[PDB]
Amino acid sequence: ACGSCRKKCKGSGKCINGRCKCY
Repeated sequence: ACGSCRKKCKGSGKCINGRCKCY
């Protein structure tokens, strides 16, 4: 469950707690 969190964070990202944070 992320919602294109990888594209939003184009590359290595994180999608948890309903929050998409990038690395």
